[PDB]
Amino acid sequence: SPFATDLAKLQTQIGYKFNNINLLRRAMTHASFSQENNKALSIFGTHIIETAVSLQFLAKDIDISSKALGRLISEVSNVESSCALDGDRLGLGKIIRVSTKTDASNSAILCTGFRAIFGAIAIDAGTVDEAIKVFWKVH
Amino acid sequence: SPFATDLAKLQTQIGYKFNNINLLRRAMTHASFSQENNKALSIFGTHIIETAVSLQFLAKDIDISSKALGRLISEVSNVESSCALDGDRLGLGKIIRVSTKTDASNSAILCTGFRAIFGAIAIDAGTVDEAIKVFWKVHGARA
Repeated sequence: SPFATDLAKLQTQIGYKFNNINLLRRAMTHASFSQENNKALSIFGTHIIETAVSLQFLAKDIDISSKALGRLISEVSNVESSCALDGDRLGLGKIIRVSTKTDASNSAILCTGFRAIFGAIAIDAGTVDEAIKVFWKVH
Repeated sequence: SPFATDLAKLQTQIGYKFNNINLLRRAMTHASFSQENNKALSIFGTHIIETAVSLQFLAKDIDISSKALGRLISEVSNVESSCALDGDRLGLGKIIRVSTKTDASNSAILCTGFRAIFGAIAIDAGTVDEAIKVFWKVHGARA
């Protein structure tokens, strides 16, 4: 299937090879395509990205303000100005399964599929730091 | 000093030995006490717990609805019903350094100190997985 090959190329881009590719198949399935989708995985990926951002800037400037850390988290967590860009770099608009009524180039669809990738790695690898590593060198 | 002794007992109770203990000292310092406080580490610890709760439920039930996962995250991160009773069980009410004039409630002071523990654990260990493992033990010993 054309879907099985696009997943193999995406695993080589992000740098992680899945043990159960159904976690990645579900990560690319939008809510408009099936009830089995990535809404729950994207919520997981949101907190993984929030944790990865907090880990870098706190291990870099421990005396940072709480008001400064929150703005950095909110900027990297911006759907259109950062989240969708990292999904467009990986070409998720050609991989995400959306209904024929839905347009896959939507930034919201891109950001959801991007966050769902890291929620799928943490479950497939049994560790969150692995998903934190893959977020960097990709962002 | 009574503060360093309460910190030594604190590390024993949670099961993690800090390398740089000034990270733990920073977590037990409220904003009203000093500018080297735990408000930044509190934000880190919040997202660590949100990830710890998300991983444990999504591993058991992959078909969990996003609405259910959100309610379960809010139940564990509750300021007055969860993130406080965990902090008061550890005895942080006598370990957290607070000023006499403080605008935050005792529930917020205990929660901020409880959350900031895991933010300093990850910075001290260099791995977020270690903080997730320690939280599952501290919270698991009560709920």
